[PDB]
This record gives sequence, C-alpha cells and structure tokens, in this order.
Amino acid sequence: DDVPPRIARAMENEEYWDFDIFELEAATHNRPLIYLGLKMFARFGICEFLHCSESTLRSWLQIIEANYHSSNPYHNSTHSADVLHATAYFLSKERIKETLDPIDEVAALIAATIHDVDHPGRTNSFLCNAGSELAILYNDTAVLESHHAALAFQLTTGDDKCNIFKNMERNDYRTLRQGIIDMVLATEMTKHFEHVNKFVNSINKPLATLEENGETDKNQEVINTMLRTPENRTLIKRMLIKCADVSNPCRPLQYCIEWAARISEEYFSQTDEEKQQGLPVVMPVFDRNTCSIPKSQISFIDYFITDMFDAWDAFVDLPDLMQHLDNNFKYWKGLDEM
Ligand SMILES: Nc1nc(Cl)nc2c1ncn2Cc1cc(OCC(F)F)cc(-c2ccncc2)c1
Ligand SMILES: [Mg+2]
Ligand SMILES: [Zn+2]
Repeated sequence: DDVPPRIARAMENEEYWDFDIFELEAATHNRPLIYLGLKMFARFGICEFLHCSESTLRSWLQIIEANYHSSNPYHNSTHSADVLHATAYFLSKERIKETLDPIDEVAALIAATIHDVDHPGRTNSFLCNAGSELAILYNDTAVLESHHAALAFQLTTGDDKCNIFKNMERNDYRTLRQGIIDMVLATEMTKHFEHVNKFVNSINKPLATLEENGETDKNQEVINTMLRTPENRTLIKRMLIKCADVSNPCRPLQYCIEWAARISEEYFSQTDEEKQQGLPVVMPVFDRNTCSIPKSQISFIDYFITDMFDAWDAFVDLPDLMQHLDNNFKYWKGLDEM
C-alpha cells in the first residue's frame, strides 16, 4: 500500500503490453517480483479468493523471490515478473476472460510467479550430463521443472506465515495444486510440439470449423460449451504459460534485445563450463567465441516462436505482440550488413 515513488511510477501502466520491466528491476534493486506480484494479485483479487492476508502474500512473494538467483543473467526474479506480466495480460484479454474460470486465473498467476524458482542458470541436459543432485533426484526427467514446482510448495506449506493456501477448502486446494503443477511442468522444452499441436487440433481447428456456420446464439453456446471443458481449459492454460514464458521476442525492441543478451550470456557461461570440465557440448552454437546473436535469435524465432504465437494470436488476437514480433525479426535481419 505505502510504496516508494520510483517503484510506484515504474508500475504505473502494468496493464499495457509496453511496460518497462528493467526500470522496475533497477528501481526495486533486483526485487521486481514482490512489488509487481502485490499489484497483480491485488488487482485480480487473489487473496480474496484464497483467503490469505496481505501479510501472508508479502511473506510468500519474498521467500520465492529470495530463491531466484540474482547471479543468473536471464533466469532471475526479473524473468518471473516479466512472465507474470505477460500472463496477466493474456488473462485480461476477452477470449481468455470468457473461457477460463477464476480458479484458472489463480493457477496461471501463481504458476508464472514460481515456474523458474531456484533455476541454476543451466539446462536440464547439463544437469543430466553432469549428474547433478536434481538430475539424480528427478531421474533425468523434467529435472528443473519438477524442482521449481516442488520447492515452491515446500517453501509455501513448510512455513505458516508463507502458506497462502492455508485457508482454502480441501477440494479447492487439490484442484488448484494440480493446475499449478501442470502449468509449471508444461514449460519443459522437450514437450513444445506436443503442446502446440494439441492446441491447434483441439481448439483452433474445431473453432475454425464452427466459424463457417455464422454468428448465431445457438452456435456461440456450442463454441462456449466445447472450449470451457476441463480438458480444453488445461490445453489453453498450457499454451498461455508457454507463450508468456517466451514472450520476449514479442516485446518492444529495446526489451527484446536486452532479453536476447541475457539468455545468450547464460548459454555462453554453460558452454564455457562444459568445455573446462570436458562435458559433452549440448548447445555448440551458443559459444561466446563463435555465436552470432542476431542469427541465433532468427533461428530461435523460426523454430519455436512463429508457429506457437501464430496459433495463440489466432485464438486471442494479439496484434501488438505480432507487430513487435515482425519489427524485431526485421531488426535481427538488418544487423547482417555484409
Ligand atoms: N530469445 C531467446 N533465445 C533463446 Cl536462444 N532462448 C530463449 C529465448 N527466450 C527464452 N529462451 C529459452 C528457451 C526456450 C525454449 O522453448 C520454449 C519452451 F519450449 F520451453 C527453447 C529454447 C531453445 C531450445 C533449443 N535450442 C535453443 C534454444 C530456449
Ligand atoms: Mg523453466
Ligand atoms: Zn521461464
């Protein structure tokens, strides 16, 4: 409530897509998530739904943000706040507003907040090759995604002052827990094409089929009944967390570039550590001594971003994201020059 002035000004236009996430990061002193979380959760009315106090939410936001590693270039608490900001923005669109229910909005906002908690600036494949404690613990299977979700529930329910779920119904919490886990596990890179194709086949193609019938009141109710089933909501939630997680190439160019630098530097570090130790190089192209960052972003956009956001856009209508996506793609091309 009683927030300082620069951070208050930094969080002024958080409903808008164009938002200065790095000014918030600078102003909050590597604590963007607690400030942005408090505003978002209050605006969506999350503690009113969960029956937590504002103090239990402050304690919760602090302990999870504390477990984000500041030393990570990209996977730090600013990424989580960025991913939280995009999640809120997608939940605020009419399509999602008239498809998802209140309990899904809470699962989405929480999942965004925790999805990368205690990330070690390293990929799953590094941990598996290295034989890390988590790779042995999770059996080389969604090693970090499992850990992010697990630790988040360990820190939440392990302390009474941090437990934002303590005043819930047994059945509401069990449903919410399942929804958070699913969305956090859905961010694993290996399941990308499985989750994009399920979204196209179960949502976009059936919805495009029903679009031929014309705008009718009976036809809208059939569209409403089909989309609002538990399965298709799970497919929409997975798509929403996936798009928010990698929404950086759809940002204003200044932010797009900054995100590319952070993620690249984090992969350059891993590749240096793989060479020094003699581990098998999983990302050979991402070495500081060989990598073109503009070319690597173009390739990244082609393989993952283009088809995924095209499908999400066709469902939600995100012209500003796709307009930024075109401008940023064209900027990366413009840096060749020879
Ligand atoms: N601008 C970005 N560039 C690159 Cl190179 N990786 C990024 C970026 N923003 C998030 N990531 C992380 C990420 C996510 C991802 O997929 C989203 C979901 F499927 F997990 C795939 C890769 C990735 C996979 C293989 N080679 C390179 C990068 C990296
Ligand atoms: Mg992750
Ligand atoms: Zn992430």
